[PDB]
Amino acid sequence: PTTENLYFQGSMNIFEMLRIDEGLRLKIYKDCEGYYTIGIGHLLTKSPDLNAAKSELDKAIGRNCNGVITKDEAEKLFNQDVDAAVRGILRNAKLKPVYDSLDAVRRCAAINHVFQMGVTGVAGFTNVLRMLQQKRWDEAAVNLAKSRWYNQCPDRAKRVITTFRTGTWDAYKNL
Ligand SMILES: N#Cc1ccccc1O
Ligand SMILES: N#Cc1ccccc1O
Repeated sequence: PTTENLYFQGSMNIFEMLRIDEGLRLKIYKDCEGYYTIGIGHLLTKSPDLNAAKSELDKAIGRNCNGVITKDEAEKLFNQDVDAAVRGILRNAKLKPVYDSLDAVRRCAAINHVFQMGVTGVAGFTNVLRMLQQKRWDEAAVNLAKSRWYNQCPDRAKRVITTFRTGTWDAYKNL
């Protein structure tokens, strides 16, 4: 690794990670599963009704958006969603001990996983959670790759799985 290469991990954090996996969109769009989304991975509603999604948006931002937000607003909502994922892990009796056992980079993969799936979906992964706690990284990754989360939308999940396997940021290099 070059000097520049050794600096790369200091440039990566949970915000940069999710920003690559989710992208940044200032207008309402349908995600890989057809759910209304905006900003950096913010799921507005699972409803097929666009007007339901616009309603959720105005509630989330606090102004009349008509389907459109600013970069600053996207960032504020993203920061809210990241904190919600972190709080969701820490208060959960099943996820917290697993999270605490993980190194810093895998803790980012855990927050990303919860951001994407929610707490009950992750805490339901009984085998993966045991694998991670036991540092069985290859097995954990093979088992995450069986999930609907990954298989319905592989491009959004693949880097998180690799990060669980390796504990490095290598999947986020060379976009
Ligand atoms: N509670 C708590 C906590 C805070 C930062 C990182 C890991 C934790 O379990
Ligand atoms: N898989 C997994 C996992 C374990 C602990 C906390 C968050 C997670 O996504």
